[PDB]
Amino acid sequence: MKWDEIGKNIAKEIEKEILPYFGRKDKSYVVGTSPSGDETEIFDKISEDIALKYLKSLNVNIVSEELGVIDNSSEWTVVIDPIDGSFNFINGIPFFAFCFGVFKNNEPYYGLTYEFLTKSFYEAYKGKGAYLNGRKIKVKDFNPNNIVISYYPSKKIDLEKLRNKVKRVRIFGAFGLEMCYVAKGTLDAVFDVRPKVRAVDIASSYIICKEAGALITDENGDELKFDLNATDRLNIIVANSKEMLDIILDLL
Amino acid sequence: MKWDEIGKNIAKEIEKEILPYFGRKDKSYVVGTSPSGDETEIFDKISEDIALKYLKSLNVNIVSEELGVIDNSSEWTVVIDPIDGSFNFINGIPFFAFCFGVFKNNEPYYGLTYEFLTKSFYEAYKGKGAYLNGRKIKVKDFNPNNIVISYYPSKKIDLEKLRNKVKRVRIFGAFGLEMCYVAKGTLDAVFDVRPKVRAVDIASSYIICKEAGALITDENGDELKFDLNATDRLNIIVANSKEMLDIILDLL
Ligand SMILES: [Zn+2]
Ligand SMILES: [Zn+2]
Ligand SMILES: [Zn+2]
Ligand SMILES: [Zn+2]
Ligand SMILES: [Zn+2]
Ligand SMILES: [Zn+2]
Repeated sequence: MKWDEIGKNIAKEIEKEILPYFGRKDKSYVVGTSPSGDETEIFDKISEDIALKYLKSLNVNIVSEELGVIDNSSEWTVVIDPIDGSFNFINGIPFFAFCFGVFKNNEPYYGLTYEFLTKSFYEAYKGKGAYLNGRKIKVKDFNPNNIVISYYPSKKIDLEKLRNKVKRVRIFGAFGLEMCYVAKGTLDAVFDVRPKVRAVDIASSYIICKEAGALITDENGDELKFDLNATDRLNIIVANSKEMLDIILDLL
Repeated sequence: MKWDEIGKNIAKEIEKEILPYFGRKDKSYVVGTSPSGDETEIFDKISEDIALKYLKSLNVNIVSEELGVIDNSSEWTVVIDPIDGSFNFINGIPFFAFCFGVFKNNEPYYGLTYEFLTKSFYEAYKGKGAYLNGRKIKVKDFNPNNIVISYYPSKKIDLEKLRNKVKRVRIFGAFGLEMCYVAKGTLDAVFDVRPKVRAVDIASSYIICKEAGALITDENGDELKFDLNATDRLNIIVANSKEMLDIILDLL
């Protein structure tokens, strides 16, 4: 069936066996340490684990946070984040999401991104635009006197500056779903010059975003290009416009 | 009905009326200007009314954000934020909450904080303890590494300094609902030294962090003592502890 229907299913299953778990930070514990270095906790595992029960039978290429990479030598590669911003979930903060990115010959094909608590699907096919539960969505018409951002900078960003330029901070704790807060026009921007965010985190939204006007820009100014491993941290500046980028560029 | 039976009821009303408004940016118009200078959107007003629809039958004090201070000389004041975080609400940020606080002779009695998205009920009676939908929730316990604060600071507030100590930053845009996150034990602290937070935003939850181990402190380390009004934009420090409080109290 369609990548679309394949992701929404996987989503709805994840959502099934783990939402009860939501916030219950006591029934969780570390189970392993992901290839990325990070510590893998159990509800992460049981999600990914629930995810490979579908992608395994499709013998497509695979890449996720916990598992790493399973190369079946295929045209296609399904990149998954069982939970985007685990923590938030384990600590009852209603900001996490399922990240599902499908790639054809390293080319953004389809992209799903599910926000459990809001019951919201962020899905976008390369070439066909971006939708929120079926409604077309694009970036926000920029405006200097109202910009609202998020960010996870380095020890080399004049905080006071940005805060003197930006009219509203809103840090959240799940890049992937934050990007989507850009595609649907709620934030002028979200970056991350602290090389921590990985492939898996942004992948699915990398797409979606782009189809709704995103300027996924790398540390310099260039179009953020990336790889498809479980490892490899990376910079990134999802902006809603060619000025909003700049501002980050000046701060940067 | 006890107080909490009223509180919890007034919320389920509000829920059914403003949930379909969540993110519906196109569906709401300003209707006036609240005492604190803020603007009252209709999702604001409409829910405020729903509060006054119950409490008016009763001969007590009413202190709510858009309306201000309806006073009936009783020794029973009722303080409510119809929606704590109008912004987030109407822009599809899943971080808002209902605030129902009650004090007898200017002293805490019952406080409620409803966060509709998570469906969590934050309540506390004075001396009887603070829970979340039954299960007793209690503050954290200082960790020198894992500091997870949220904040709304001033220019003077050294920022690189602060971020040098806090191991996790978040800023959800609704100080009221955020305090309860100090309640349940998620955040190690949370301030606003840029006096915008008012009575109405932190009353109802005031009673809960109090009744759950948090310290509450004006900028000068001193046990916060507010008045019961619409106007008046105060400073405030809701903290995990003292080692923390110490931390916060020095960065500024
Ligand atoms: Zn992780
Ligand atoms: Zn994750
Ligand atoms: Zn992630
Ligand atoms: Zn307001
Ligand atoms: Zn309000
Ligand atoms: Zn408020």
